Amino acid sequence: PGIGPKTAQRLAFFIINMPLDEVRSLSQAIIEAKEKLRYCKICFNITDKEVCDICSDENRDHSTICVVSHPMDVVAMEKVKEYKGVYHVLHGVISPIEGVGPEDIRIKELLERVRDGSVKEVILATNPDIEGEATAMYIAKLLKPFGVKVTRIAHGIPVGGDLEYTDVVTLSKALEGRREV
Amino acid sequence: PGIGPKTAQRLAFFIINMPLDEVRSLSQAIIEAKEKLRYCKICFNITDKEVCDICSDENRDHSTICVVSHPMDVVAMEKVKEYKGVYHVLHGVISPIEGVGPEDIRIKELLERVRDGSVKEVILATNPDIEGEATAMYIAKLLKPFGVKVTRIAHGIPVGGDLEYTDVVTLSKALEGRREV
Ligand SMILES: [Zn+2]
Ligand SMILES: [Zn+2]
Repeated sequence: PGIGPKTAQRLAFFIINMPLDEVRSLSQAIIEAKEKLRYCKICFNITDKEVCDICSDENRDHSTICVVSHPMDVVAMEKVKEYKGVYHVLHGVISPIEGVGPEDIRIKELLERVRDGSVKEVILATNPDIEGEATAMYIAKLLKPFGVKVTRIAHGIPVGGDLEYTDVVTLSKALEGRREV
Repeated sequence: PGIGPKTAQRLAFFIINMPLDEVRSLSQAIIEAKEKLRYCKICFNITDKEVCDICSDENRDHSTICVVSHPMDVVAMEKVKEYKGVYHVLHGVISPIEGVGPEDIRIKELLERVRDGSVKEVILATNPDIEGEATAMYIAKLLKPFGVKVTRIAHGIPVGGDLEYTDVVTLSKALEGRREV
């Protein structure tokens, strides 16, 4: 079980409630996963190829990057179809409380992506909670010295909800409502 | 497959970052988990032995039973670090809406802990909503006859929320202030 402590506990709870046939399916799924899935060379989203079909799609706006904590959040933003840009998946947020610093989440590679002056906007779409907002805060500040417009998906997402389980209606609105700095 | 939206995500993360050899080990583990996993003979919490690791610790105050609806709920009362007693997991609540009665949750078991055996207090930690309250009431009505001091978690997730989703400080406080009867 090469798996983290709090996650093992969750699988245990899940597994005990699930029928035999699904347990088998999970165990097959896990193997399939291990060999089909990859991190994208470019956005670090979960995909099945070296480059995700969003990044490999030269019909998209590569000059606008949407930064999300997780792959699911790519999924949520892709239910608008109003967004034509590309993404960056952080794979976490900055959380002192869990010993996850900026060096442990994909911040350096976002930075490397702004080197070639090719990036025009970076939209920050982490959660409206404290770790979400603070991660946003840091990134804004890290990219300031460079030539890049940085915006923050507006309020429209409630107290502490998830960018990821938010309905296409309110997301669209918050993406349109982007504040600068 | 069988797995919650967030959990699936961290799982996939681990899979992608361990060696194939270990992923194969892991698949076998999942099925093995399903063979081993079980409800505690005493509290009905999720465990791999006949008796859970808390019911089996003799340090713990087996006289005070904290009554909870779900395993994750124990998990949350375990971030207390004041609480020293044992639990009972009901596995849900009396719920007129979903048609679940007293017979369908571990209430009887809770009584043949207080009847057969030596108990000095029951802390009712079901949720604060109608369902949680009715459950609590129903139990307190059934534990009247025996001596036991029966108290109730007071001042919980203002909502609307669940116990399993609350602050350590908040719980610590709600616990410190349990009132009878
Ligand atoms: Zn990509
Ligand atoms: Zn037990």
